[PDB]
Amino acid sequence: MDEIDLRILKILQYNAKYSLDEIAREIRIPKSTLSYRIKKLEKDGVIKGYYAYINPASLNLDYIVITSVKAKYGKNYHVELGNKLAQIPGVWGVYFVLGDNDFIVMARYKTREEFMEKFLERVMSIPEVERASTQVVVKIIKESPNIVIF
Amino acid sequence: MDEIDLRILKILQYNAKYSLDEIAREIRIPKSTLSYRIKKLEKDGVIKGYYAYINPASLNLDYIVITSVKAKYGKNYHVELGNKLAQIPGVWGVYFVLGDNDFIVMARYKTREEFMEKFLERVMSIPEVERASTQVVVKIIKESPNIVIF
Amino acid sequence: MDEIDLRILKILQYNAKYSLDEIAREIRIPKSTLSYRIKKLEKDGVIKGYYAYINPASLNLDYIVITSVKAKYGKNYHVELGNKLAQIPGVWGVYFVLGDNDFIVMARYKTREEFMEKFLERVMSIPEVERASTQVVVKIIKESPNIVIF
Amino acid sequence: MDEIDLRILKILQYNAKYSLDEIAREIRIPKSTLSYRIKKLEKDGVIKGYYAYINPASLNLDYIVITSVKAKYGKNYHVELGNKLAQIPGVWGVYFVLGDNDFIVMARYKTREEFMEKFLERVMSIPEVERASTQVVVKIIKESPNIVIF
Amino acid sequence: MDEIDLRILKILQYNAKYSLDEIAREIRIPKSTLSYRIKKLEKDGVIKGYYAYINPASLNLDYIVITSVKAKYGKNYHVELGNKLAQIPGVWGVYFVLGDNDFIVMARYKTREEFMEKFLERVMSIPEVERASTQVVVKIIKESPNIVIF
Amino acid sequence: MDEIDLRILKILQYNAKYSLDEIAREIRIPKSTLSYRIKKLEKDGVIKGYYAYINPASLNLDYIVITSVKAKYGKNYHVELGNKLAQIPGVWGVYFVLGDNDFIVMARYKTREEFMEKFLERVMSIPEVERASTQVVVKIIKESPNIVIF
Amino acid sequence: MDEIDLRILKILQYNAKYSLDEIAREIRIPKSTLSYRIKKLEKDGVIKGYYAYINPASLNLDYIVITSVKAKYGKNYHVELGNKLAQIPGVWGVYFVLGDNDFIVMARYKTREEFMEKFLERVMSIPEVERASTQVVVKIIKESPNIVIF
Amino acid sequence: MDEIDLRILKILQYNAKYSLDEIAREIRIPKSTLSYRIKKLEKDGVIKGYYAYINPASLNLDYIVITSVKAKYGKNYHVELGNKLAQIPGVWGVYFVLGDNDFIVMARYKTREEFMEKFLERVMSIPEVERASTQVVVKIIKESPNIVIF
Ligand SMILES: NC(=O)CC[C@H](N)C(=O)O
Ligand SMILES: NC(=O)CC[C@H](N)C(=O)O
Ligand SMILES: NC(=O)CC[C@H](N)C(=O)O
Ligand SMILES: NC(=O)CC[C@H](N)C(=O)O
Ligand SMILES: NC(=O)CC[C@H](N)C(=O)O
Ligand SMILES: NC(=O)CC[C@H](N)C(=O)O
Ligand SMILES: NC(=O)CC[C@H](N)C(=O)O
Ligand SMILES: NC(=O)CC[C@H](N)C(=O)O
Ligand SMILES: [Mg+2]
Ligand SMILES: [Mg+2]
Ligand SMILES: [Mg+2]
Ligand SMILES: [Mg+2]
Ligand code: NA
Ligand code: NA
Ligand code: NA
Ligand code: NA
Ligand code: NA
Ligand code: NA
Ligand code: NA
Ligand code: NA
Ligand code: NA
Ligand code: NA
Ligand code: NA
Ligand code: NA
Ligand code: NA
Ligand code: NA
Ligand code: NA
Ligand code: NA
Ligand code: NA
Ligand code: NA
Ligand code: NA
Ligand code: NA
Repeated sequence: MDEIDLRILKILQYNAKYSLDEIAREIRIPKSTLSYRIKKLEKDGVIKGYYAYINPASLNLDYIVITSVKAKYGKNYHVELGNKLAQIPGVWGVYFVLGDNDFIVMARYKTREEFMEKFLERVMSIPEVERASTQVVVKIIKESPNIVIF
Repeated sequence: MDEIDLRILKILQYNAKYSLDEIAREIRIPKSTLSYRIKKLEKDGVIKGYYAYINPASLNLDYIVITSVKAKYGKNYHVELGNKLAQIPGVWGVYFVLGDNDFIVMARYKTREEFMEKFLERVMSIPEVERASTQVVVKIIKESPNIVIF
Repeated sequence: MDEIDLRILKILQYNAKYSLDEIAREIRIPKSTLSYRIKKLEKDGVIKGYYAYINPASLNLDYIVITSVKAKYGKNYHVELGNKLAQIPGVWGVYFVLGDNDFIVMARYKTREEFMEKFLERVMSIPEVERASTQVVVKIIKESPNIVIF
Repeated sequence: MDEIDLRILKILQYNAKYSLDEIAREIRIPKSTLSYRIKKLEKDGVIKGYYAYINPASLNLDYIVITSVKAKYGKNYHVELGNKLAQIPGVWGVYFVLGDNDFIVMARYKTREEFMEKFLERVMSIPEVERASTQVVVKIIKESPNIVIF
Repeated sequence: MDEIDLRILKILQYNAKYSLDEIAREIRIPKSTLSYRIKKLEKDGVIKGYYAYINPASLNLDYIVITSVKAKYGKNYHVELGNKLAQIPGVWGVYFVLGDNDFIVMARYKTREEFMEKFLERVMSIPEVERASTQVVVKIIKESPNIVIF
Repeated sequence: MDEIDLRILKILQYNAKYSLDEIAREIRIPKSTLSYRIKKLEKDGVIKGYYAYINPASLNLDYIVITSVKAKYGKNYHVELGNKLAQIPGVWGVYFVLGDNDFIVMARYKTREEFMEKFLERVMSIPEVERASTQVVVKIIKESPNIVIF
Repeated sequence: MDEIDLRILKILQYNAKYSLDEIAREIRIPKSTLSYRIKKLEKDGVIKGYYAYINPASLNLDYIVITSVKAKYGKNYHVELGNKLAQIPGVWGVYFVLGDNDFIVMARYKTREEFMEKFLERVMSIPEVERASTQVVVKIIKESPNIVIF
Repeated sequence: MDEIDLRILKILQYNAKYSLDEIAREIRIPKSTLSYRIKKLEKDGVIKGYYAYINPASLNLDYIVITSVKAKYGKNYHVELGNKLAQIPGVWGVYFVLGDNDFIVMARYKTREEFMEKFLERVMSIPEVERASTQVVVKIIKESPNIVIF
């Protein structure tokens, strides 16, 4: 990757539906090359794919939660718990972090009932779970994970 | 939105680079209509846009952090603090949550130094901040915010 | 339910011992209809019943407590613990809440001894209990659960 | 108050809509006396009033919260904060408790938006507030404050 | 007990080595009666005994600790743990309290080594102990348990 | 102090109302000497005094509390707060401890009302107080501060 | 040890590569004696050895951590856990402390990966571990353990 | 630095008082070269110096503490507090860490009194300090900061 690739990426991270001509015109390079570079980035694994950004509200996803989960120590409980949490429907993020040395789980549901049935009841039944604390998100100030180049 | 739109969205959320023919063939509808429905979803605000999914590692984003920030009470400190946190370079997520009644801030940096200079030093200088606790992410078990339809 | 029912309910929630004439005169409708509406609300389940509001002090209920109880994870411990807590004499409120992801238990006793014997000793013997923290209420600033329409 | 009054109260706390004949027949005393005793209890302040028990769901009160609020020390901040919390629409319970030496506030709202506008925004603007932690109630196992005699 | 007994007690709690004449002269009553009242208080259990107040420093008791101990729930673990803590040499106070719903243990030792061997090692070996937190006392602002009448 | 003084003290700490003959007979020394040693211990400050042990229940001291108080940093707030806490009627113990780096305050009152008026209201009005947490003692397993020699 | 030894030590703790002449000249004593005193201190165990102070950065030790580890109670779990933590490669400090009544573990690694593989995975597999909380060091303001004489 | 330098350093970190012949014989290289390499490491800053390892007990350093200090937010309070803590006599370690987002301070004193006068009183007077929590070290399982190569 070179400074040119970064300029290309800084555009595709925002709008992947731009025309090669408009892009090639903004970055100042042969539209034929731009196409090559983009294809190269895809193969090299820089660009993993293209996604449609769907508005969660449009899907009635009104019950947004961020849950900290502590796992019991020993055997391979920690790793096992992480993968179980990642396969729960509605869960889009699972991170293991230092400090609280636990898992931070991001999920979205349409309502409290759905959250209870699909997420909480499932989590409460996992023996390896030492403690879980769910924080209800009441305001999304910002959520642009797609922006990696500031 | 109808059951057909959901089927279309369940595809575009994963791969927006599919061909209309392959999509129209999977859902079983006139490629001409599919195109109309997709265009409608865009105008109605369901599909807000299309983004390229860039691998953070490819950008050397190795210092990933999740920080809880508590704001001092009174005046309009809470709302002000939220917007200040959202404009910090590297910060892609800001949520106000109940429980700890604070802000959960998601950010990514290439190194500790960059994190300190761009994020921490900035946060430590904000007077409205009562307390901040940063959790270093050492393992991303899952991060697929694009998946809204399970 | 219509705006008229709400006006009726806003009265019955405060004083269910009012005369139909005084009520019918305040809301401005045929006393015969008012009676019908009230009867309808009862059948439809809006009005579940009528209770006498007894002053706790009159019963020497001087030891008022609010206890947070955390349940151990696994099997069906959480649900089981909730129902056990609800059947303890003196306990009038049991809620499962997010944040501390535990149970908040409201109870009233005449003295510390009664609290110990009927509530605490019972709770300390429940194996599914991970931790319990009792907060002694020393001042009831307000307690009007009957007011649902402000 | 005597053992007879307690038997009367144990009935009125459950159903104040019983007939004097049915009550007088259950307790075994002159319906004329029962009426006197009940009237006496009202004047002596034992029976403060009669209320209609309205089902919160019937009013779409789906966002139920229990919030702990800590007040800053000094002057008369504590007492002032307590009364401010009690006058917030939707708040039916306010207790000052030992342990966390703070206020436990019970409130009900129809939705998150209403909760934010009427309760949280109001609380976040109170300078005397040191910290507030809201626990979202996701399950009401039991809520019978009217039962004072077990 | 009458106002006269309280005046007598308010003296004996401070200095039990006073002369009956000086006491009888301060309270204004027949030295013969004073003696009777004091004897009565002893039998009735008001005055449980007379102790010599020894200066802890004189005994090289330099390692003073206050430890909170949480017991595991179930069976009769709580009560058992309390009595075990009370029989540890050096422990003069054991209280079960609400809030942290645990035991507060007061002890005194000459040094850290003695504290470790006699108190901590013993406590760490008790299975019923869920958690223990020792606070080292570095300054005794006041310690007059003998004063019960202010 | 020698081994003989310790034997004398081990007796006086339990019962200072023993007869010199019984003591001299138990320790095996001239009653005349025993008297000298005891007098020496008093002057040297080992024995600070003799107190009557009064049963708190006999004084209706039913509301027993242990409160942790955190002081604000700066100036001489810490030292000042300590002395203010020690002069509150009902407070018999005040210790500054490490760990929570705060004050542990022991007090006794006859009732909740008295506790509120004499202790809590006073503490809540002290500006230097950052936070206070009161633990209600519901069971005194052991309280023998007089025993310094085990 | 005398005041002269302290002066010698105050030098050797900073720079053990000084010449006997320069040292003997600064302290004002026969270089032959200085040599004797130093040899005596070594045998008496005051000076345990001489070490080269290596700059951690020079070894790419960029992931510095301080971890609190709580051990389960009973048997000899506490002591066993302490020694296991001390034998983990990268761990240079292990202390058992009061307050949190746990272990504080100091370690250094070149990267997050190394930290995970050598330290965290190892710690997460220890059954005796109740909880562990790792604090990532982002700035070493001072680290001069060699200075014992200020 | 090469594999040879590491072998040299792995020796000097343990015993810098070895003879060049013994070292040159263990690593298998010209004693003349070894000397050059060591001199190079010193200039390049790898070896910052040589220190005498003094046994803290030999200096009566019996009161060992690890203190967490939280700084108030705003201005440049954080950085200022860090340097103030580093200049306190007895303090050998100061680290700013993530998680608790505060300072971890390592210090050693001969007694509690010295700790109070030199460390605690000083820290309690710093206005920028929000909270400080001192953990008394009662057992040093391991303290070998000099070992950087395992
Ligand atoms: N479109 C451009 O910017 C240049 C055109 C380029 N030569 C091509 O092959 O398309
Ligand atoms: N491609 C299809 O699935 C149908 C073709 C459609 N009639 C069109 O207008 O393209
Ligand atoms: N009481 C009223 O307000 C109107 C009387 C009504 N017509 C009835 O049937 O009783
Ligand atoms: N109803 C009863 O139980 C007795 C009647 C009673 N004598 C009256 O005055 O009504
Ligand atoms: N000593 C007094 O105060 C009065 C004496 C009292 N009459 C007695 O019997 O000793
Ligand atoms: N009472 C004793 O034990 C010995 C008596 C002692 N000789 C005295 O002077 O009293
Ligand atoms: N070097 C000195 O300071 C004095 C020399 C000393 N007489 C010796 O034996 O070396
Ligand atoms: N001492 C050795 O290992 C080799 C000696 C080396 N030739 C020197 O110059 O000292
Ligand atoms: Mg996307
Ligand atoms: Mg009622
Ligand atoms: Mg005494
Ligand atoms: Mg060294
Ligand atoms: Na969190
Ligand atoms: Na993991
Ligand atoms: Na939302
Ligand atoms: Na907000
Ligand atoms: Na990562
Ligand atoms: Na609570
Ligand atoms: Na439940
Ligand atoms: Na009350
Ligand atoms: Na109050
Ligand atoms: Na509900
Ligand atoms: Na405590
Ligand atoms: Na008990
Ligand atoms: Na002391
Ligand atoms: Na002090
Ligand atoms: Na008691
Ligand atoms: Na710590
Ligand atoms: Na140990
Ligand atoms: Na560093
Ligand atoms: Na800093
Ligand atoms: Na030590």
